[PDB]
Amino acid sequence: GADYSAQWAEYYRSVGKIEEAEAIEKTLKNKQN
Repeated sequence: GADYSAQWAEYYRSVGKIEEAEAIEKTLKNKQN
C-alpha cells in the first residue's frame, strides 16, 4: 500500500490536531487507485 497522507496525519494525532488530521488523513487513502 502507498500510505502518504497518513504519516503526516499521524503527527496531528499528537499535535492536538487529530481532528484536522482527518482531512490530511483522507489523502492517504490509496486503495482505490
